[PDB]
Amino acid sequence: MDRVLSRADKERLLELLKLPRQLWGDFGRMQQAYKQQSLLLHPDKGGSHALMQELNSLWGTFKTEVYNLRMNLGGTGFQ
Repeated sequence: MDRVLSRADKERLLELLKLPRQLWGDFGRMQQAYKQQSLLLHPDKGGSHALMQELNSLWGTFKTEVYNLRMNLGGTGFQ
């Protein structure tokens, strides 16, 4: 099915990543924040499951585009 998050969803991913929306785009930074946030949200590290699953999804689909974001380095592209 069509799995695409909106501003509200992708923005929610940032809140849990402790990574501002100003630097939104640097895979290295976001992933760095996702890991540190994934280890603290891990069940064995005191955390909820409904949260870790929501982040993995918001970051997954997100990532689906991430693999493609590494190709976009301009803006124009009407075809």
